[PDB]
Order: sequence, then C-alpha cells, then structure tokens
Amino acid sequence: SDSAYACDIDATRYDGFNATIYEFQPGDGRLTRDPVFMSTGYLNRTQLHSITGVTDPGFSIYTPGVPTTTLYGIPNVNWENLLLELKGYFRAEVSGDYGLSLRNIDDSAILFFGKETAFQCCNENSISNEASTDYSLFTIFRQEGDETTNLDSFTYTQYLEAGKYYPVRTFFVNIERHAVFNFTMTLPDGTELTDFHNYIYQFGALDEEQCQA
Ligand SMILES: [Ca+2]
Ligand SMILES: [Mg+2]
Ligand SMILES: [Mg+2]
Repeated sequence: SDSAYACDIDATRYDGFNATIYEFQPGDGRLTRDPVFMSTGYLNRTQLHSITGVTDPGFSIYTPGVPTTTLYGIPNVNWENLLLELKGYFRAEVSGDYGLSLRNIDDSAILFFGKETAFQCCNENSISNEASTDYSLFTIFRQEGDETTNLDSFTYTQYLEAGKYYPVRTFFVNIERHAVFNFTMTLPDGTELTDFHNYIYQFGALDEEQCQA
C-alpha cells in the first residue's frame, strides 16, 4: 500500500528476465536522447523477438564482417542496430542495500525500478511513466575524446525488504559498431554479481489473490 515500490506476490516463480527485441528504425540514434522514446515510446515498435529465463544479461559484442549474432539463444540478431528491453521482478533475500549497475554502456541504456515506473505489480505489460525524471539510471555514450570505450558507470542503490518483489525494467540501444551492455547487481555486503540467478524472477498470469501492492 504505502510501499510505493514493492509488490507482495504469492505465486509460482520462474528464474530470469523477460527479454524483448524491438524493430530498429533509421534515425533511432537521435532518439537515445529523447525522454519519450527511451521511457515508453519504444513500445510502439514491432516486437521482433521475445524470450524468458535470462539470468545473466550482460554482453559485449564487436565482430566486424558478421553483422548478426545469437543473443540470449535468439539466432540472427542484428547487434549493430539493437533495441533491447529487459523486464523482471527483483527479489530481496535479506533487508538491506541492494545495487543495480550499468557499466561502460555503448550506446545507451535506461533503468526503471519499482512498481510506479517499471511496470505494474500484477501486469508486466502495464507500463506508463508520469514524467521524464521517472528513471533511476540513464547513461549515453558521448565521445569524450579519442577513447573507444564509455568510461562512465552508474549505480542505483536502495534499501529493500526481504521477501518483497521489485519491478525492474531496462531499455538498451546500440546504434553502430560496439555493443556493450554490462548490467550487474550488488548485494548488501558489496558483492557484485553478473548473474542475477535467485534474485530475478518471472510469474505467469496473476490473480487479485496472488498479487497485492
Ligand atoms: Ca555502439
Ligand atoms: Mg534456478
Ligand atoms: Mg533464503
């Protein structure tokens, strides 16, 4: 009720993020700075692929000469012009400070945390943002010189309560050449994990009795 972030869910759970690839269109590089497109506008694009069960989402790709790759078990994915969304329920094992990090992103990524900005507790497809400041993290790779790597890293930390579920939604864009999406989590003791296994979860359809916010 007054949690403003957390869901209470009593249902069979499944490991992993839901990953969805959207249709890149020419000129989307200019939209990586657009607060409408990066929050909900991309949901107007055709969904090309959808899978579930991703617990280790980070990747770094650059293979000139071969423009496609296998991403999360999806074959023939264009990694140079990529629109990628992750959605899942983050579950705290203990009460304490958990972190979510986006490191050296190329080209751009945005992170929404909590039921008011990521998605609705009982409907992962119910997504709407109220303002352009709803995000928890936003990063874009701007050439700060002669370097080939984004030197910026971002971390969102929040005190979470044990047993509760927190909606998490990311959107990642690669415009050209290198694709770097390094998305990690941090435990209250400071341990940084690249694999979200046992912390990121999915549910099927949820009734009013199994889901409360
Ligand atoms: Ca790039
Ligand atoms: Mg398991
Ligand atoms: Mg336990």
